[PDB]
Amino acid sequence: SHITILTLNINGLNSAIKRHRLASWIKSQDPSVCCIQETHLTCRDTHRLKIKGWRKIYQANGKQKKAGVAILVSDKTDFKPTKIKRDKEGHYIMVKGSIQQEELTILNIYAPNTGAPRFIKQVLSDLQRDLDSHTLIMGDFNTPLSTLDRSTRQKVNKDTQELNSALHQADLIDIYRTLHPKSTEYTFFSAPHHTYSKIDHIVGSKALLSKCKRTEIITNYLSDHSAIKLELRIKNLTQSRSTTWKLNNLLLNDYWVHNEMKAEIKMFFETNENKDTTYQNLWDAFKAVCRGKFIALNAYKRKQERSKIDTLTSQLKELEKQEQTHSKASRRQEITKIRAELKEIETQKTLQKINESRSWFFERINKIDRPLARLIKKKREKNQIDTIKNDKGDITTDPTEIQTTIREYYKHLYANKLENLEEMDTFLDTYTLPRLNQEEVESLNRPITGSEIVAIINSLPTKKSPGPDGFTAEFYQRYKEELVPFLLKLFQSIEKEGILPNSFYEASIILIPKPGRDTTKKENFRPISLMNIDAKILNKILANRIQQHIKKLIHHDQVGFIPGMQGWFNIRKSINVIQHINRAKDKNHMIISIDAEKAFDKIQQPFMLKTLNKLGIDGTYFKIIRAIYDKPTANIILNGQKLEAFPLKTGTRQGCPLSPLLFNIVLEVLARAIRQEKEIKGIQLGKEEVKLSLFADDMIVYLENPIVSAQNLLKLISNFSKVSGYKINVQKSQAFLYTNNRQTESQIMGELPFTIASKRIKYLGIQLTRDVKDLFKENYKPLLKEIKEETNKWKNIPCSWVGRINIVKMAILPKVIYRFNAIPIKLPMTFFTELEKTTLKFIWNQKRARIAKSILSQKNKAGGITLPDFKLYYKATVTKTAWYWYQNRDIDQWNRTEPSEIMPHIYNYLIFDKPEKNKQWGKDSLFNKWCWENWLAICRKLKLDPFLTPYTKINSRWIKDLNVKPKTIKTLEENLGITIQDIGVGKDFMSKTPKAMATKDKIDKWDLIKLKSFCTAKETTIRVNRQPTTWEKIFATYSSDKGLISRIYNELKQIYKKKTNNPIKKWAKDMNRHFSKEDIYAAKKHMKKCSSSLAIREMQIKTTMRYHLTPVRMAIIKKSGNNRCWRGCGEIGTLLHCWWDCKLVQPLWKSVWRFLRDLELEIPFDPAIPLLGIYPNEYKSCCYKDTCTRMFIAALFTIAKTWNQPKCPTMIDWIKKMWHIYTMEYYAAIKNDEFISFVGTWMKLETIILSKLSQEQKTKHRIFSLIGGN
DNA sequence: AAAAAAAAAAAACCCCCCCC
DNA sequence: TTTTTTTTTTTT
DNA sequence: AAAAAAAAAA
RNA sequence: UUUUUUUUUUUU
Ligand SMILES: [Zn+2]
Repeated sequence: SHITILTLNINGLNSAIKRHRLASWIKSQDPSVCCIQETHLTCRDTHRLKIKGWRKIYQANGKQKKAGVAILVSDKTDFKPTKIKRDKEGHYIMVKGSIQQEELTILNIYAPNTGAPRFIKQVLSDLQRDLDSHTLIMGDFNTPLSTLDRSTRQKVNKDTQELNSALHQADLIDIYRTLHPKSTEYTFFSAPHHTYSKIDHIVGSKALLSKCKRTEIITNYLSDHSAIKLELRIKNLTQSRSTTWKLNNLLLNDYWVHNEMKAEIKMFFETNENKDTTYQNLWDAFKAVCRGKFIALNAYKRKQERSKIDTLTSQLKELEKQEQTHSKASRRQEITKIRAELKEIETQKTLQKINESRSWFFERINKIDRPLARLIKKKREKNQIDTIKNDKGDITTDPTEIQTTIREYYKHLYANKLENLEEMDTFLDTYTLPRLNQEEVESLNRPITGSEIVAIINSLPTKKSPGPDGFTAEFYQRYKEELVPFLLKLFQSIEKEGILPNSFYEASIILIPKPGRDTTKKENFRPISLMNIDAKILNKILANRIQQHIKKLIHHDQVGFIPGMQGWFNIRKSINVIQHINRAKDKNHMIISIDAEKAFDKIQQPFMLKTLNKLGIDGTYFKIIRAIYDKPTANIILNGQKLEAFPLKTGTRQGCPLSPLLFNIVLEVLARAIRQEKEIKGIQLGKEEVKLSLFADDMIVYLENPIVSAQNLLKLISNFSKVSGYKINVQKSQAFLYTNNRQTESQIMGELPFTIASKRIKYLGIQLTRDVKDLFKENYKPLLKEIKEETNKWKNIPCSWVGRINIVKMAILPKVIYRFNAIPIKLPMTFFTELEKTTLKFIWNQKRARIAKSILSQKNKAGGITLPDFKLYYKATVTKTAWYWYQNRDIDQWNRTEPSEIMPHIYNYLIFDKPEKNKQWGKDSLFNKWCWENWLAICRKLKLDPFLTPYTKINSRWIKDLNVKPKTIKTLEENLGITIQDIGVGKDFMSKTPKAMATKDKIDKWDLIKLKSFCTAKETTIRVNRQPTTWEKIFATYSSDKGLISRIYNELKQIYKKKTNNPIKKWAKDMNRHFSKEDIYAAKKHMKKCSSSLAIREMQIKTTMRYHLTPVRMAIIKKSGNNRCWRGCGEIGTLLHCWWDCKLVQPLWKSVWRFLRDLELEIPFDPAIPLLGIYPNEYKSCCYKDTCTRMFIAALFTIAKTWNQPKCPTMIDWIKKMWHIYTMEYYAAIKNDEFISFVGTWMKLETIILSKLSQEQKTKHRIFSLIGGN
């Protein structure tokens, strides 16, 4: 074990290019401690010095840029700071701490150019209290210490003699001189004297000499100073930071890497396959060899990308050593030239990397993506853990104790395994469970095919962290066309044998701190399990196979992880139950929210296997399931260190795509046990018996007569947990009590161990209320409070208005949509007006709405930027229930639990059905009546007939009013169809197919007469045989509810097209011109299509929508006569003047038009073309639209930069904007494989720009040729 | 009689880009 | 000049 | 019928 | 810093 400390004078850290030079340089050496002198920074600039992998940065700076120091500690160093102090002027900084339980003090000092020895002596005198045997004083001393430190072999002056005497007094010696008495290496070059001297020194107490190993001076190209590396021996307390290898996506994207990697895979699979080894061990060897080859390719890539750098570095070292031996001017000139060339090439490399990053950020500058989501989101808490309460009860910091305690805790969590199989079988036998038939069990046991593997791999989410092997989903996706055969062979092997590779058993658990909880307690840490991609592929194949039948295996009461089943089914059902209990004249009911204590990790694997056997699952599928849970294990990745693996004897392996389905199956045994237990009394809502409802492990149990029912439920829960491990926290589980006598409530409190909430309980993020009359108060008022709180949090968020529009869509809209879905009750207009005011105040940053919310409320015709309409989303959510009304699915028990004292089955007969017979129904209804009222509202708004439609069901009242026998109506439904159009009307009555007369043959004559009398009537014929609009198709055609809210919202937006002013027509009025509909369509399309990135579209939206503010507008606002044009003209300051007719902006437009003339484009000098994108009918050619679009948008950016600045906007700024967009779009295109289009649209523009730019401006603005004729 | 659409009146805050 | 809010009228 | 992103619940 | 389900938005 050794510690490396590096010193370096750098002479400024202000250039954004220069700081990245530090990041690459420091990471290249990878030292334990790196210190920086002469940062040329102030106090307020400390926030800018951030380096990846070095989180411990201590910066001391003054009020002016004359000095500055910093001490940095790498993340791989076990450093515990103890004392930190900073000099006022930033000339020096010292940090004292313990590395591997050994004291070490670092004093980084940047001496002044004049009087350095006196300053160093004063610093030593001031720091005498901190000096010790483990204290190092080092940095730029600006003076040699010995004769051998000068190339001229000259003695030191009197000041340096005083400094040496002070060092001797302070018991300090030169470590570098002691280790290398005859060394002549130098770090500084004095230009006026043409001499070399060593002015950077490291000194310390002689006690450290017992640990000193070696030291050297490594010359640097960063500045004129040379770095010094000191290596010291330390006690062997090294942390085993063997970071798990991971396959980054950048390495995969390289074509040469792709070719060599596929060649290596092919060669391995052609040589290392045989009859003597199984496919599992061969697959493990394949993974190991792939990891080795990937490491080798990454290493050679790192070597080749640094080939020229390394060559110039070697030449620099040779010339520097020769100069140190004897100084010559020619060698100095050669060193200067080669250093300049190397600096230029490395600066180009840094520009390439930073431009890649900036283009990635710019393509998603304001879109719905990571840069915005992480912008609004709070800074993610570090996963490193430094303090955990141990088993004894003491607060400890020792990393080995923390690791041992956390590993023992997570091992004991998964080690409680039960072996009582007899009790398991008895419990499974006691209560009936569904069984799959032969067809479904053969569907499960069907062989795996290559197409299934391709579909599974193509569905794998990307950008997800890999498992222990470090192989990501992109590895399988890119190499799929070679990986399907051998993955298929492996899967056939595991089907035949039932043995999985050892990689399928290992998982990586990462600990995440729970927000709002104590991070010093081990029990407030969320365990997240990561799996290898192949294991996830197999598990997801099995999950899909069992998901094809999970509808039969799982009752509809459980909605978690069930496809086509939505969470709010339980919320609405629970609210309806609460309403019924409230309406009951005598209250003897209980509603429990069972809080399971880590149910996912407490389900016994043997119980899972026994349950799967009892459900009729056998063959290859059950064998594979057993093989998965044969020897599972996981290891905790704590502080980046892989801990010892511990077995998963019990619990279901999280992070597995198949795990939720297995947990649902296991919990369904308990669910059916509760439902089939007659001693547990549910709540009877007419013909619907409601006992319990499930969402994953979250369970709600409704009971009647709780005194006996709750005890029976607890007894059955204990019996279930004795065989499955499903432990519940009964003392924490919240519940309601509804009792008509307080003594009974007290007795129930005494007997039961549940805790009863007086007002609300949380359930699926929804605050269920004891009295449903307070649903709005307990669910929507806090919603507005939270929305206002987040708005205030993002009051000064650094984004434009489109960024905040997308923020509203991305963070506020989903929560509001979910709350609407859960509780779509009649909401007063006050709530919506407050929500709209809060959102709008957020959007415009407390300013007035520059662009009317009515314009942005429109579709993409407003510019592809939509402001969310919360009223329309509310209406869509309310009307969504009508779809479930029409479908009348048997699994929708939530819709049949609405209280009603009349018309028990009505909700299936409103959609496309005769109106109620003047019956006042749903008086106490909470969700259905409002949905019906809204449905009628939109139906009347459409001038539509909502009572008879081509989609009217056969089961509808339109045929049941004719006293038709049931058997006839079932026959019609089964043989013909669902809608009346299938039967036929008028001349088409039962005549659209020979099957029509066939079914007529087995129809009762009276019912057939009634059907003929009804269908052939003229009114029915016209009302049926008409083309249905989109609104009818939304609720009748699709049998799937996926994307229902989107379609209803789009249709409602089309319906509620409020009249809006068209500001493009206002623009036309400004320039005394009239635009046709073609011109407006072209302007809108240009606004939507201006550029792929959102900033350019935002600029075009701002200029076309008259977002920018005009001087006459201000004169009117202030009610004053100061309507004169800004920047000084003497003319009126209208918007068209500010954009086009301004005398101070005309030269820029003349330069632009000269550029178009150089493009051989005779575009007329008409402001519509650049300001709005409207082209004359004579210039419909699209071979140049993109180029001129980019030039005009850059001109608009430049003009907007100088909106009121009296200076004329300059052509060089316009070219600078061109090159900013050039870099952004080029790197976006090279990332998106759009090279050909990018060249085709900017090649001539780049040529013209380079021809019109002088060499000095090109060099100073980093403008140069970047693409070729490729 | 209640809900939805339209018209009239009033009040706003002299830039605009930039900013991960 | 443009936007939002309130008020008045009309229709279901 | 694909890709990407977010959010909600567990 | 996973897994599943559901929901929305944008780009064809
Ligand atoms: Zn002007």
